[PDB]
Amino acid sequence: EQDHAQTQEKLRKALETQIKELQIRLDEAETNALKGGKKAIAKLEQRV
Amino acid sequence: EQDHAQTQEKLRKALETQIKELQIRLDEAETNALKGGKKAIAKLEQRV
Repeated sequence: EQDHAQTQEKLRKALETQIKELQIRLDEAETNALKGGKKAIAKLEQRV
Repeated sequence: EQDHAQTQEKLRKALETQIKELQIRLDEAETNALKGGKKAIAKLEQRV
């Protein structure tokens, strides 16, 4: 059971690196998708 | 060692849920900025 605990110990640190990486990749997108649309909507405001 | 692991098996089920709600936001980035959303960009395209 210790060996089953061992991989279950290792996967926890192997899964905590997901919540550190997916969070910062999310935060990069939501600023980028906002600034992506805001620049996209402004030109079509500017040309019209 | 069993029940202490049984508490830790609850935390693994806790985080794999928490992965998916942060994973579903990666789908949300396709139209995330809804207060300036995609359709409002699309309607301004039909104007010009």
